[PDB]
Order: sequence, then structure tokens, then C-alpha cells
Amino acid sequence: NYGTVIGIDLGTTYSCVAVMKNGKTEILANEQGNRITPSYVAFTDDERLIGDAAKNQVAANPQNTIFDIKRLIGLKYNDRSVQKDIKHLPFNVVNKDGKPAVEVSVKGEKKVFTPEEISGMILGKMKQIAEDYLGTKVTHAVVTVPAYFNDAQRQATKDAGTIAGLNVLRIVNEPTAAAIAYGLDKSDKEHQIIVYDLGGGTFDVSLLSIENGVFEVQATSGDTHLGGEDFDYKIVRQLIKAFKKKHGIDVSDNNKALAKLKREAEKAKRALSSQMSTRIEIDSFVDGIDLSETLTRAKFEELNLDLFKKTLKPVEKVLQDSGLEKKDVDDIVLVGGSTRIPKVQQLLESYFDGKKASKGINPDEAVAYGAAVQAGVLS
Ligand SMILES: Nc1ncnc2c1ncn2[C@@H]1O[C@H](COP(=O)(O)OP(=O)(O)O)[C@@H](O)[C@H]1O
Ligand SMILES: [Mg+2]
Repeated sequence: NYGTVIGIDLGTTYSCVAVMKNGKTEILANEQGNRITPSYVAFTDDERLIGDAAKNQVAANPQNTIFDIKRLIGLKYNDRSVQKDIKHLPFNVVNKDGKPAVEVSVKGEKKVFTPEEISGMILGKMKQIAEDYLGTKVTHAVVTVPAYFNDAQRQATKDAGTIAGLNVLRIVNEPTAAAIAYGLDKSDKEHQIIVYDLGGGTFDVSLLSIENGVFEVQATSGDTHLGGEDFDYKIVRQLIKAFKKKHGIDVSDNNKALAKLKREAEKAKRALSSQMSTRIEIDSFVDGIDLSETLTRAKFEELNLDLFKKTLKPVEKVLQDSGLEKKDVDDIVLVGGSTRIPKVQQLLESYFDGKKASKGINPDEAVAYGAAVQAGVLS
């Protein structure tokens, strides 16, 4: 007995849980009412914090707040990518039996956790959310991974499930999950699908073929270090410059101030997806002095245009590797939170000669949605 099988997008920066129950697939909000949950775990003297609460206290506890664990899962310590990644992480990463693991303080003493264990904490939260939603136990799940993940990375994700008390019945590719969400599995002919996925930390482009219900990953490309967080940082840098100009206070080496800027920068960015201008305000920012700035959409676009344009290169590469033309693409699936940015949509549409991308499904949720659809077949 599988019970009610749930779908989980275990993302680099955010996680999302969904379930198909009686003819409807829904995305399930957490206890704070958020339909997506930060992929964060924090260890304090009292509390193991998971999700929103963990991300909220990051500045107060940077050495014991874990994020970007997906960058380490299923890999070896001496991997080129791992060595590069651990330089930019504020918490301690150690070599444990040839594999990267996080080192924190739990009781006042050093404790080591595997990426499987950390991911398992996040998956456990997703499970608990689903259990309240359904009013029943949950034992089985479908969990998504990037198309380029290898067996070690897929198995580690399954193992994270096991720690969370979840039997992960299927590991499913993220772009495929998105395509399934849009019902592109049910085509009456052959189609080539481009999935453009711009998230918080990573950018992914994949070409999928679909034939009589069978998906194949034809080509993948992207940038593992290009996402929404990078767009936030450009705003952060402008705010540092502005506050220094006005008040003679440079916050470049003030981590708590920088974290406040990062939070407000992300808020401003989100606002500029639907507004032309926004107010960035922090009361009593440094030394009782208020931060009060304005950011326009035009300026945000100006600051990020080069990064936005960088996304078109992997799209070109995917078409070249598969040997297809732009006109040969039947569907463009826009997923990932950052695809809400008007300029991103504009640049992708103009690249495909005016072809409209499919964006009707909430881009934060499409992957989890598709996971839940596939899970529904197993229920
Ligand atoms: N309305 C919006 N406008 C611009 N960016 C957004 C918006 N909503 C969410 N984002 C960004 O999407 C990113 C998260 O992407 P998402 O796909 O949800 O997670 P992940 O990349 O972990 O799978 C964050 O950088 C967030 O700021
Ligand atoms: Mg994602």
C-alpha cells in the first residue's frame, strides 16, 4: 500500500510540495502560509529550524545555518565543483569518508551532518505539511531532480527521503515534471519542448522530446551559478553605494547589515515584476539612520541585462547539440521563480522570433505540480 503519494520539488533555494487528490492537484502552503519553503536548516541551542524560520535568523547564526546543500548532495569532497562551492559557503564543510558534510554546533559541541541528512530534514517538513493537508499518514513520494543529476545524486535524494520516512518511488527530472504539469505528455503528435528554468541559484535549459507518452531528455545546458540571488546582489551593491554616499557609512564588512539589504533587495525585485518602481526602506538600518531608496524597473533591468542575456547562450547550445532550429520548437515552458521578470520573458520571446512561452502555471510550483501528477498515477 502506497497510500496517498505526494510530489516534492526539492530545490536548491526553495522546496515545494503538492498532491493530487480527487481530480485536483494542489500546492500545499506551509505553517506560515507560504506555498514554497526555503531549503534552509538551522541549528540553535534550543531548536532545529527548518524553512522560513531558519532563513529568517540566518544573519544571527551564519555558522549554523545550512543552505545550498543541493550543491553538495551525492558528490565527493575532492570534486572540482565542491571545492569551488565550499569557498562561498559561510558554514564549515568537512571531508567525511571522501564526501562533503556540514559541521555545526548543536549542544555546544561539534556535530556533522551529511547532505542526505540535511535534505532529509527538508523532505520531512514537506511530508508533515502534506500529512496535515490530508489528515492522514504519508509514506511514499515522487521527488524531482535536475536532468543532469547522476545516479549517486539521485540515490542520495532517495536516501534523504528514507531518512524523512518517505519511500521515494520515482526520481523524476525537473524539466520533465514541468512538461507533465502542462499536459505535454499527452500529445497526439511528436513535439520538441524547450524548458527554460531560471530559479534562485541555478539556470537550466533542456530540450525534451515527447512521443505517445514517452519523454526523452535530448539536450541540457545552463549555468549552475546564475539565478535570482545574483539579481538581488546587484541591487545590494547599489544600496551599499547609495547609503555610503548619503551617510558616510560603508556596510561592505557588516554582515548583519548586508543580510538586511539582501532581504529588502529581493522584495524590491519581486515588486518590480508587476510595478514600474518601488521603495526600498529599512528603518534604523545602521546607527539609528534610516535607509530610504527608490528602484525603477528600468534600472533593475540595466543592472542585470548582461546576466539576463547570458541565459540565451545555453538555449542556443541546446538547439545546436540536438540539431534543431528555433521554428522546430513546439512548446516553450517557462518555469522557476525568476521567470516572472518581464525582461527575462521579453528576451526569450524575442530570441524565439515572437513565440509565446507557456507560463500559465505558477512557475514556482510547476515542477512540484508535475511531480504530484506522476505521483497520482502511483496512488
Ligand atoms: N515575482 C517575482 N519576480 C522576480 N523574481 C522572483 C519572483 N518570485 C520569486 N522570484 C525569485 O525566484 C527565485 C526562486 O526560484 P524557485 O524556482 O522558486 O526556487 P529554486 O530555484 O530553488 O527551485 C528567488 O530568487 C526569488 O527571488
Ligand atoms: Mg528549481
